[PDB]
Amino acid sequence: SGFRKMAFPSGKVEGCMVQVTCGTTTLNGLWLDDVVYCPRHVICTSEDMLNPNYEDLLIRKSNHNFLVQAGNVQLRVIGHSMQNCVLKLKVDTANPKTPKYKFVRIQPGQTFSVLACYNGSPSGVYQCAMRPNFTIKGSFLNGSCGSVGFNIDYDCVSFCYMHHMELPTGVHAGTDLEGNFYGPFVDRQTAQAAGTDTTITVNVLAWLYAAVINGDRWFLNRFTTTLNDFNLVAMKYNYEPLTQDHVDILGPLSAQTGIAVLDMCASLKELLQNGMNGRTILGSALLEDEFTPFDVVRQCS
Amino acid sequence: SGFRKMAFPSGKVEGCMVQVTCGTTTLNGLWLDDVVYCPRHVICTSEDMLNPNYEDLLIRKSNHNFLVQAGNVQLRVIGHSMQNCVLKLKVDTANPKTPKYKFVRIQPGQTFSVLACYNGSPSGVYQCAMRPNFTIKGSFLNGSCGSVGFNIDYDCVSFCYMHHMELPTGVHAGTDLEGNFYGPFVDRQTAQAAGTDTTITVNVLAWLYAAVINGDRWFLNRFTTTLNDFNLVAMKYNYEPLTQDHVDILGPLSAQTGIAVLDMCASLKELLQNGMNGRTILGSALLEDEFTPFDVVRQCSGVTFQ
Ligand SMILES: *[C@H](O)[C@H](C[C@@H]1CCNC1=O)NC(=O)[C@@H]1C[C@H](OC)CN1C(=O)[C@@H](NC(=O)OC(C)(C)C)C(C)C
Ligand SMILES: *[C@H](O)[C@H](C[C@@H]1CCNC1=O)NC(=O)[C@@H]1C[C@H](OC)CN1C(=O)[C@@H](NC(=O)OC(C)(C)C)C(C)C
Ligand SMILES: [Cl-]
Ligand SMILES: [Cl-]
Ligand code: NA
Ligand code: NA
Repeated sequence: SGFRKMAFPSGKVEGCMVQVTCGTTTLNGLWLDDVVYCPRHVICTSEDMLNPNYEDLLIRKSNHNFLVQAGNVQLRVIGHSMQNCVLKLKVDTANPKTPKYKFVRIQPGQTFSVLACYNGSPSGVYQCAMRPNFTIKGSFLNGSCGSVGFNIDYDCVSFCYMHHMELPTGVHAGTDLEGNFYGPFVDRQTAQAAGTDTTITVNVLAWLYAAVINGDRWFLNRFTTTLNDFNLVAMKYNYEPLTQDHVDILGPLSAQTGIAVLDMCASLKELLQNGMNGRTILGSALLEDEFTPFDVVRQCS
Repeated sequence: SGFRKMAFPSGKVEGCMVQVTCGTTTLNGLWLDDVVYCPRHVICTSEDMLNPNYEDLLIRKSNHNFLVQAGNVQLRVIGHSMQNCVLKLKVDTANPKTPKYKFVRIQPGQTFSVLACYNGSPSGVYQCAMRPNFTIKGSFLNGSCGSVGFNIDYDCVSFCYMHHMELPTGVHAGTDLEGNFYGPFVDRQTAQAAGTDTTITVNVLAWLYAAVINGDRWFLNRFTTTLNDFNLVAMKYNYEPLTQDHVDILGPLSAQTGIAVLDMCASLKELLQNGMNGRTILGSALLEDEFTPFDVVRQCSGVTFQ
């Protein structure tokens, strides 16, 4: 029993982290086989941060302009290419610690582990969710770019996020490992702002099911709701719509606990209306939305 | 910016986890040099669960009764001994992935990372605190015993916890790596319970500093207090006493933010006496007490591990 924000063990990713320097900029790279992936803004100069022409900047680089360090070892760059907002540096040695891996682009509401790194060395690991507004609420300082987000269901690392940018509200933006940003963001210093965020309803419901599995019932009630009436209420609290896909996905947790999905929706409606009246759920006095249904089944079963 | 509940990178510990099976019980062991450490209750059985005599149960055991697997490779046990509530299985092979490490016993209020493992395979990592009542609020299922807690300093892993037991309230009890339980707990099926717990005051203060560093300032006020006066409020709200050593440890955060510790204590006093008035601090509507001052300094400055 118990319920924690639980990350994946980070060792398989730690073995891939390197330091990349170009000019006066240092950040992290991800070393898989004979390629190092990193944010392309490592090649920006201070003159050129608003409207960098990355194709023009990159054609001017020699391989020796990229200093790649793996622990105490300098890796030799032998080629380079750009894929969207990621730079791929070909190096002369394959990483002997390369895990089984894949690249996945995730949808809002999905969670992943972040291995925050500086100068190619790991600082710590934590859980994040892709927010509905395509930001993540990370913990990132100068030099953290190139840190990655990942899941390790089974024995294969699925890389889903690479860190690029901090936005004015203190939240974070980045790309998949094919270099496509999540959300409308761009790797330029032009004015950008996150949209209004919303709460990930399906995840809140998953976490209420976790609470029941762990022995809580105080927030249950004798009411139910239609799906459309639930959504009409929930949107008044800046919750995301609940779709039939979400209802289907919650089926297994519904079966395990004996609480129909729309009955749990009625519990959530009442919690939004009333608050917790001095109580807590799984050690929180707020409705938690960064556990997915899959996360709850992973941790409770 | 940002502030998250952050665990240590777990790779140095993942390479030490093995599976240990004795009879019909499987749990995890920690393989360091040529010794595997695991809970001694691995030797109990369903006809012995209530009041085992461990002294006497181990002599009946031989080396080949312990099956130890490092991934898909069997490790041959060549000796066995007990130390307090931990079993030490000598194996014929030193772990080539043994990190620089030491065994430490932590104090209530200190935090650590747990590498939750099943069948010798690491499955998750999370951050915990040793509660004042000597339990931890972990997340553990059947088969998790032998999972360990640790901190890292520079390049050295300090192992501080091995998991043994779940108590009736769903919190957890275990030992240091010398097999001494934290708290007044024993490894057998007799009645036991977590005592009443308290809140780790110095950690709440550290987290309020983390909040100020990240721009959350609404709870600050013009007032200050004294150590004596605040400790009367702490006692009233089942908070741990604040000592002068706690005040000194927070010195760096006081200097960085301009909020002296007793100035922040006046904030905490008002929060305890008045609540949050509907507001949140670092995304929480509760006062968080599982970040130490060092945790805050480390995360806010980007310290890394070699
Ligand atoms: C890469 O290490 C770094 C990580 C940042 C630094 C502070 N926290 C982080 O997460 N990223 C950048 O420095 C990135 C490069 C951009 O210039 C090419 C500027 N970057 C920012 O993150 C800055 N944000 C920014 O300019 O935001 C807009 C576009 C909204 C103005 C940030 C340093 C203010
Ligand atoms: C080791 O893998 C396992 C971990 C437990 C399983 C459920 N969550 C965990 O944290 N520990 C035990 O199974 C342990 C062995 C004891 O018998 C020698 C019984 N154990 C318990 O954790 C049980 N607790 C218990 O008996 O509590 C008292 C002493 C208060 C009755 C638990 C499985 C009920
Ligand atoms: Cl005053
Ligand atoms: Cl909370
Ligand atoms: Na993609
Ligand atoms: Na004050």
